[PDB]
Formats: sequence, structure tokens, C-alpha cells
Amino acid sequence: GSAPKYIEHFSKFSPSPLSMKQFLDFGSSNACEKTSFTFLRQELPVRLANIMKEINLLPDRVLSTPSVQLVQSWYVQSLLDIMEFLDKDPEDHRTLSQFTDALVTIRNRHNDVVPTMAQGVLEYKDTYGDDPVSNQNIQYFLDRFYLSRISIRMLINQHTLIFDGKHIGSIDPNCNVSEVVKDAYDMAKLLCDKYYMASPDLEIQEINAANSKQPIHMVYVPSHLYHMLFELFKNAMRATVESHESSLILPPIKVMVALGEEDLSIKMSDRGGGVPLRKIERLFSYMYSTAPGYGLPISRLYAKYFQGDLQLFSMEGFGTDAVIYLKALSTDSVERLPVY
Amino acid sequence: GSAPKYIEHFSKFSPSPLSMKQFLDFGSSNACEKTSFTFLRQELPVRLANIMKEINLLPDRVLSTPSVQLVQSWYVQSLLDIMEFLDKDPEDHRTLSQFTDALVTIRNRHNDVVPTMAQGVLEYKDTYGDDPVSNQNIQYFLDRFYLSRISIRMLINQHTLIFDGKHIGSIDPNCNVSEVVKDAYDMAKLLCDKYYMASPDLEIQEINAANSKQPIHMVYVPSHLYHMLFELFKNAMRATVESHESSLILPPIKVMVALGEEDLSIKMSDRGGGVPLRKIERLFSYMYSTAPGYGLPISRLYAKYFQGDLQLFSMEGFGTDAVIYLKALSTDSVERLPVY
Ligand SMILES: O=C1Cc2ccccc2N1
Ligand SMILES: O=C1Cc2ccccc2N1
Ligand SMILES: [Cl-]
Ligand SMILES: [Cl-]
Repeated sequence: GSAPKYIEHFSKFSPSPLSMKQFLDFGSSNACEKTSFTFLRQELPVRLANIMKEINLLPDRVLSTPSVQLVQSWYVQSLLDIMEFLDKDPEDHRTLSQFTDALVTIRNRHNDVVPTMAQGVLEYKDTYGDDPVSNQNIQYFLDRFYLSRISIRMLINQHTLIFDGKHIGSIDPNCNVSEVVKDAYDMAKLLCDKYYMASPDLEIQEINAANSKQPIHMVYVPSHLYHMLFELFKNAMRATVESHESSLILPPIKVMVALGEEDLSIKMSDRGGGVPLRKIERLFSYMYSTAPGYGLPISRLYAKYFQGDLQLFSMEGFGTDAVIYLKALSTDSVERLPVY
Repeated sequence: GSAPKYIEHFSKFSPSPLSMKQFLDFGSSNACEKTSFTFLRQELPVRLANIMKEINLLPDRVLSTPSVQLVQSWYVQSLLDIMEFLDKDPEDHRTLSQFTDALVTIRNRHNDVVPTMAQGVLEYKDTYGDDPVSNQNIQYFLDRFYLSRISIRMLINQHTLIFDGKHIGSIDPNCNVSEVVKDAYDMAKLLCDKYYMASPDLEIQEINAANSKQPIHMVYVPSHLYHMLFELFKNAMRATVESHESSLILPPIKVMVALGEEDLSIKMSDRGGGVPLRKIERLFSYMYSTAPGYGLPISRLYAKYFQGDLQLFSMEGFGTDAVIYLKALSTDSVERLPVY
């Protein structure tokens, strides 16, 4: 076929990272659908081909696995589905309506990639071992693969949500961080109450440095923020409950939302007994987090996707702090795409 | 001369990292002076030669500087001073008394190496620039150089202090961490009061997980702990005072000392306005911390010297947490020497 020819071609192009502003401009009006089509029919093959080229550069012991080949088959099909529109005409509303339908299919085709790539890590550990060099190479590849996957789904979500026929697709220009915190907590609480018959309470404190007592808002993707906060709450609650099983006091989970000139930082503090430093440094490893999971490493990728970060600092015997670092300004919020 | 011949010889040996137990065994009695002499007259040339060999592997633009050559001259002289005792007899008390006197001279000869190596970094920045690749290479070398320097001074201090003619040299087998915290604070307070005419107050809280309300003790080098806590207090006070100049409230500096099964963690929390993440990641860089300083990067080396760490997590607009990670058990407290 021509799949190898198409990967090599678009592999020569570099992905074009977009800013929050550019995302808001693309979603400003439904009339923009044409510019989004002409941009995505070139950008999506470029991002797909770039990661598809790195997949083919993996060692043959990884490249010949059924998991990598299954995912590579999805990417080849997705690439070909998008390349059909390269010659079509943007002015034909059927060309655009078909593109939107083709993106939704591509998105659903890749819905089960995270657990599939997680099966590959487990297969590797049992077929070749869990050495540190394998950890760094798996970590390096998966971080870049998943980050690419986040970027592609972001592009697809922005087009399919806005051009469907206050919120700009998946972006909330006035995202109230404390409200997303509460939502993520309420969901973790429900699960914690169902499993442990007890849940820690929530305390939130905001620190708007420049405008005290003004609610902290930002331009961000609330779904991404929810995912990070939901994973952290699940860990903080699990630790808080299991560490106080022999006690009556169930210490609360405290969340500080701080807004500075550059950073919007969200710290989650628990008293769930803490974790030795030796293990904290392994909670972000795909291989060590795999067992016969990836919430934290992927959560950190969501934070990094827009020039943020996610860091953990524990105190064995007391508790653990988790901090989501985000860019406070939409001008500094730019896609972090893997460097190919 | 034979200095190049001696470096190459002892460079083939690997440094022998010692544990807290081994340090306590060497200092158990003054009678041990012979075993310490026979060990140090081989180990000190090995550690000196190993770092001296890496110095000679630096690029000629760094190796030909007056700072690197001045320090290399001190190391060559120190190496030669120690090699004089290789053939001498341990049973002669004059051979031992001369060794002790020779170690003190070597220690004082290298007293001004940190500021000298800091002058070299400044010279490099102005002669060749402050690029990221230069930062990583300078960071890599200085971290290993200073860590080696800490290890050598530790060996010398343990011999000269114990074999001078409750505390085992520089090691306190029952180091009360909160007392060292108070000492470091009281010194930073004095300086802060002298310079700013105002100082934050101190609050300490201990969390002895296994034995609640029992004071937290450990086997450690209190001088090293003081240095780390003193640097952190100076930063936390500077930020706390300068960030509240237009205010009346001067928030306190809060310190938690937590003791777990594996870690003894010390967190210093201030409300000095915080620092953007972009800059926190540069506070441990020698090059970016150099200006026409190294307290934090060296403090982290002291923490790592016995398998610990020092980490900073800030929240721009609020404050900053600094955590010293130490090993709680003397069995896990082992020298971290550079890997040559
Ligand atoms: O004990 C723990 C481990 C952890 C990871 C992430 C968030 C909170 C916590 N608490
Ligand atoms: O603002 C700051 C920066 C810093 C470094 C180390 C310790 C405390 C602080 N506070
Ligand atoms: Cl995917
Ligand atoms: Cl030195």
C-alpha cells in the first residue's frame, strides 16, 4: 500500500502547536468550519505520521507485539481516512459534514488505546523483564505517545463539538477552578463511600494574590482538569481512609487554589500516612505502575499538555501533597507536543 | 613529576562508600586510629584521583581557566601529601600524629574552593555564554565535584575530630532534629532582624508515626543538617519579609518534622509570596544562580550525600514548601559518592 509512503511524507513536517487564543479563534464562529477543515486535514496527518514514525523506530521486540501492531493498525486507518479529504473541496458542505463524521469515527477507533498499551507494558515485563533501561525507554515513548494522543483528541474534540450544526468546545474561557475541584471530589467521594463506607471531607481555600477574595477563573479545558483532580482525590482518599482504619478521626482533604502573575497552582493535601520517597518516584512510571494504574502519569501529561506540570511531595508518617501547576494566562497556555 | 602517574593509578580504584554504622565503628575508640590511617591513606588518594581525573576530562576552555588550574593544583598537592604516608608504619605514633596534621593542612588548603569554582562559572558565562548545554555540563560536573569534596571532608573531619588526643566526631547518634531546626532558625532570625528590622516567628510540629509524642531523634551529621536548614530559613525569611513589606502581618515559618519507617522528612513552609515554577527549577542551577548563591544546590548535595534529597515546591501568590528528605535508619544512610 502507500501507508509507508504517507508516513514518511508527513513525518517531514513538524506539528504546529496551538495556543489557547488560537483555539478560541478557531471556535469563535460556526463559519470558521472551513478554516478548521483546511488546517486539520494537514495537521492531523502530520501529528499521526510523526508518532507513527517513532512507533516504527521501536525495537522489534516491542514493534512485533500484538498490542503495538493493533494500535499501529488503528493509526494507519485513521491516517488514510483523513487523507481522503485532502483533494476534496472545503466549499462543499458535504465535504465538511463528512470530515466531522470521519473524525468521530477516528476518535472512537482509538478509544481503547490506553488499556491496550498497558497490556503491552505488562507483556514486556513478563517477556523481557523490568530493568531500569526498559523503564526509561517505555516511559520516554509512552509519555510522547500519550501526549500526542491528547493533542490529537483535543483537535478532534474542538472541531466536532463546535461545528456540530459561552463554552468554546472543550474550553471554558471562565473556568471556575474550585467548582471543578468540588465536582472531582464529589465523584471520588461517591466511590469512596461505596467501597470504604467512609470518606474524607473537603476544604477549599483560594489565594487570588492580585485580587483578593475575587473567585479564581481561568481559560482551560475543564475535562482535563477534572481528570487530574479526580485521580488525585482517589489516591488521597484511599490513603486517608486505609491509614485511619484503626482510628476514628478521618482527616479532611485540603485543597488550595492559588493564582499568581504566571502560575495557577492547585495543591491537594491529605494526611493518609504518606509514602516513602523511594516509592513516590515510581508512581509516575508506567512499568512500575503496571501489574497483572496510569492515572498519575497520564494526569501529569494533561498538566504538561499546556505547559503545566503535576508534582507529588509526601512525608512518610503524615501525608502527601500533590500540586497541579497550570499557566494562569491563555497567552502562555500553548500545546506541548512531543519533539520529533 | 609523577602526579599524572598517581592519578591514573588510583583512578582505577572505585571509591568505597561508607555507612553510618561503619563511621560509628571507626570512631568507637581512640585505639581505632591505626585502622583509620590504613584505610584513609588508600581511600583519600582514590577519591582525590577519581575527581582529579574527571577534571582533566573537562574541555580545554574550562580546564585552562585559572580557577580550575588553581583547584587542580591544590588537589595535586593534597594527593602528594597523603601518598608520603603510604610506606610509613602505622605502629609509629609519630606516623599517625603526622597524618592527622597533614589532613588538617589539606582541609585548610581547600577551604576556598566553593567561591573559587563559583568565579569559574561566572568567567564561563561571560567568556562563552549561558546556554542550556553549558548548564547541564557545569551542573553535572559541579554536583559530582562538590559531592566528592563533601565526602572527603567528612572522612577528614571524622579522623581529626575523633583521634585528637556521646558524639562520634561530626556524627551525633542521638541528633534531635527539632533542636537543629531551632538553632538554624535563631541564626537566620538574627541576620534577618539585623538587615530587615523584622523576622518571621517559628513553629515546629513533630509527627513520630510509630511512637507518637516521642521526640524525633536520628543518627546524622548535625553540621550538615544545620547548613541545609540555615539556607532554607534565609530564603524563607527573605521572601516572607520582602513580600509583606506593605503589610503588618508577618506570617510565621512552619516546620514539620516527620519520622516514618524509612524517611525522616523536614518540611519548611513559608508564605513569602511564592515563586513561579519556571524559576524554582533554576534555583538549583549553579550557572543561573551565579551573578556578578550556591546555598541551595550545595544544600541538596548534603541531603543526597547520605541517600537523601532536598526538594522545593512553591505556589506563586502564596508561599513555598521546602522538604529535606533523610534516611531514618543508619543502615540506609550510606555515602553517595559520584559514579566514575
Ligand atoms: O498516599 C498517597 C499517595 C498519593 C498519590 C497522589 C495523591 C495523593 C496520594 N496520597
Ligand atoms: O520564595 C521562596 C524561594 C525559596 C527557596 C527556598 C526556601 C524558601 C523559599 N521561599
Ligand atoms: Cl490513540
Ligand atoms: Cl575541594
